[PDB]
Amino acid sequence: HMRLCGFEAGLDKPLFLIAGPCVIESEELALETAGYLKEMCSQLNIPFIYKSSFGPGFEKGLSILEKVKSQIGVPVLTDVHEDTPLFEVSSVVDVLQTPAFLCRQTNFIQKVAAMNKPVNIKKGQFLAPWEMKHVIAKAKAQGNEQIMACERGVSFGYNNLVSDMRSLVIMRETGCPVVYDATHSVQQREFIPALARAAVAVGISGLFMETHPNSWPLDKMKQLLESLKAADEVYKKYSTDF
Amino acid sequence: HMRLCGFEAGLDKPLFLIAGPCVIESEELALETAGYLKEMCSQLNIPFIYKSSFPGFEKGLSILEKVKSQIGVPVLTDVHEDTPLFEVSSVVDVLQTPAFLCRQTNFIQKVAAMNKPVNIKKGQFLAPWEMKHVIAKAKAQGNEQIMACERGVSFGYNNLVSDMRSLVIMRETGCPVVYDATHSVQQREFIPALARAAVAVGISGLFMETHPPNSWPLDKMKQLLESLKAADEVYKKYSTDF
Amino acid sequence: HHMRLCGFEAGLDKPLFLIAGPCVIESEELALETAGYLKEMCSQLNIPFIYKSSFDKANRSSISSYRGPGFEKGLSILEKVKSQIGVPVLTDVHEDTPLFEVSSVVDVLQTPAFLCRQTNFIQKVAAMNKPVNIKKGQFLAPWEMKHVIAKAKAQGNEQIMACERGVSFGYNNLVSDMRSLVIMRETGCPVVYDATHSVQQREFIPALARAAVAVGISGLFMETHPNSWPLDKMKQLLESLKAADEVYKKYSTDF
Amino acid sequence: HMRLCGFEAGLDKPLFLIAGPCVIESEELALETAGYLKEMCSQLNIPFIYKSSFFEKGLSILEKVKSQIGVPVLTDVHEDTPLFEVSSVVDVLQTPAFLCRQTNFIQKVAAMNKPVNIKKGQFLAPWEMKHVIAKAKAQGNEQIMACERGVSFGYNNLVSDMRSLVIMRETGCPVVYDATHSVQQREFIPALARAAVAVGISGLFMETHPNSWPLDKMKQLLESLKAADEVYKKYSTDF
Repeated sequence: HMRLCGFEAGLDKPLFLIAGPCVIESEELALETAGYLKEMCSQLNIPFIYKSSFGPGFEKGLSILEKVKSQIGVPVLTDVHEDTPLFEVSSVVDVLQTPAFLCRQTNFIQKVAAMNKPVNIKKGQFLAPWEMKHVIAKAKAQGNEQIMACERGVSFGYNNLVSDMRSLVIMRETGCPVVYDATHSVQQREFIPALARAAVAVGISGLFMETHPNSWPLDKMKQLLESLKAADEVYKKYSTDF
Repeated sequence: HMRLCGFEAGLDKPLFLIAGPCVIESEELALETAGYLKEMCSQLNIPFIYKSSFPGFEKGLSILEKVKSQIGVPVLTDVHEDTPLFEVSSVVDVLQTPAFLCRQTNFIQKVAAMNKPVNIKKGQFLAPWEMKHVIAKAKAQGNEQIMACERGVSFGYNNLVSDMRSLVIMRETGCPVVYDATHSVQQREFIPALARAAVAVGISGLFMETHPPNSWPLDKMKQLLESLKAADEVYKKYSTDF
Repeated sequence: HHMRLCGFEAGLDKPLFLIAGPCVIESEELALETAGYLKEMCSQLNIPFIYKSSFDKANRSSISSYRGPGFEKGLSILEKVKSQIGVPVLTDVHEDTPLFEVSSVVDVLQTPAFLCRQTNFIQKVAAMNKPVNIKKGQFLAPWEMKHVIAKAKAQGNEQIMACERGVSFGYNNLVSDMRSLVIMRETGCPVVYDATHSVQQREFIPALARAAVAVGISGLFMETHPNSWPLDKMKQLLESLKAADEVYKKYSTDF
Repeated sequence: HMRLCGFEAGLDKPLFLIAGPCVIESEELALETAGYLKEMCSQLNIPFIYKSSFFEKGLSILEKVKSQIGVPVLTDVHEDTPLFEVSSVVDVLQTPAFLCRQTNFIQKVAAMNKPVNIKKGQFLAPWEMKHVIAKAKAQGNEQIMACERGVSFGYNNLVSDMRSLVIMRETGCPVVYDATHSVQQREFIPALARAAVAVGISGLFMETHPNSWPLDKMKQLLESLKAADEVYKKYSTDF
């Protein structure tokens, strides 16, 4: 099993949630959302990681994540690009994430992993699941043992992503927790709860979700997570995968 | 809410199972298989329909007739454009149209005109919203016992993907949605995973090929059905779809 | 490998031929007029021609909403086209079609794309010892078409053709993978390109036909009516295809 | 029409060629390959742009290529590439397919006021290039081109939807066809290149090796492509 932000991530461990809005709106709104999500997960005993990307400038957005981390007292995650200053971001956030469109940029992935922080590596929509083993293997090649593989859908014809549930099983061969992006593999909102239930019933380590105060409304998050936690318990009771 | 073979089928009703071997091998094997599935399904409170396809055509019909009478179960089979419907319809309880015929409206209506329940399989070349048109014309003449069966959609060459959104969309037909768990991969390791996913999304019935290639072994059926029944209880508990 | 068909030769190295016509037979008058028009146009371009028409669409419709003549009346109209206009005629056959009746009238049988995996039925069609245009299902990979074609040819029918019509690309979309035109040459049969169904959006019909002809094919299949191509634009299109076909044959390394 | 490295690019203009090795291997090898490709294109009267990708040492070889061989040079740029340094050396910038949806990066590249070959991602629908190109031209760069490289088709397969070559004419830009990556299987490169040329394109993009086409088979292939291009231009009603 893998350690991450003070809790354990794994197929046999309790499901965790990466959630937050897409982009940082206001310090006031970001702190309200982060606190609301923290309490909801606390009332459901779900380990929680806050996420939001940069609207406000890069430096100002970094401060809002600094204030969320310190005032709300939650771990924070954000994306990085090939031109992101890794040391400045790493001195603020707890989890780095590589976007799907960079998943084949091996050396950028290696630069990200070299920061010695947990990395959520998003599978590209142009990738077959078995190809993730090599992407993940290159990320771990210098000792970073905190890599995760994030499923976000695969291209299906034009302007359509399909969630191939086999990918959740195949990517267990990476030796990493598999995270399911429930709000991006739709990119049409009424399918988000259905697909999240499917992924959790198949068996995953964590959920990734965008929330709205292709997003799931904040006032509907607790009911959905309540149904997902019950589905997760059923998977673990009958699991023959561990 | 639809009635079928002495039980009711629906998203809010207990999950039912259509299962059996691909083709009828021997009368001895058919009675053993049908009897085995009957005892297992009865002990798990799962309404059960035995299925098998075409052993000469005349000989196969009596074997299904002997299964129906000796084992005491409803029986299902497919028919083609050249199947003598009255002869087949006078033996079996449920007709099924193969996926490659789903666009042959003239043939679908002839099948539905037998006034038996019909399991209409969606073609791998069909979008889910197209089943509304297939089912509507199938029901146009009063047959209120039509079901929609998902079996996967083409994904590039030599690959089927199970788009779980189809299970939600086809609810708009007003018919039970059946999930073919053994053809959506046609690769055996994913059968339980994909069955768990579909049941968690919410379906009316399961369709499974079982033998003691893309078949599930008979001696592993009960453990699998146990996990699917638990996932089905979780779906109905939190469902907002009924 | 050389193949004869309706009095002419079909092949990657042979002149391009055309299967064309309306989807369904409307009237005897309309079928004879259309067939006669295409016959003169193809003769004046030196393009071997086969007229095609069915009594119902490829996906047969409910009788409660069916527009057209009977199976029997449609068969008679094709006989008069063959006889009055003097052209070879092609039509579809389904699993419930009387093959001997259709075979005694038409020159070329055609199996629809949705039946390509029905080996039993394909073998019965090939047993008629007539030319067969076997359409590739949108759910088939090109290498699977070799097995479909091979089983049809396994007992000596030397007039089998492979017809490409596009493959499923996500929902409600067909893509024309030009690689299949190359792969299916390995069946040892003429490859025919369905230019009006590979889109099933009309703007692309001439473009996709040019592409297929430049890749190298044996024949063209086209739906034309006055995703059908209009009858009064067929000649300009065919003229540009012949120029692209000559260029393909001049530099070809495939034969 | 559009000007590019001293020649005109367009559906109605003669076909041009971007060609070269994937990455700079040797200074010696780059000069030989660029010289070989330059000679071949002259014997066929085909406008030619040399391409290879990389940082300081690789950038230096491409200038010696530009100066010794006397050909225009093209190279890729990434989000962290210093654009001004590369732009002061090469003649044409190229954005890789995986960056096409990074709108702000596309504009930073186009702001160099050099011609730019924007590769369509394998995950993009053709009609989406209209939006990508519009943002690229938004600050006046009238030297943008759209490069087709295939679209994802299931797992581990790229298919060339020839319709995209027609659709992308609506961007108002020359459409370039990548004949050596739309496969990513080597026997199909000439077949697919012929098809794209018969559909009608502005230029060819090709990876060469002394999923690449051998350098000693380039001339026979290009000879057949120029003939197909002439036939397309003779009957074209698209311009």
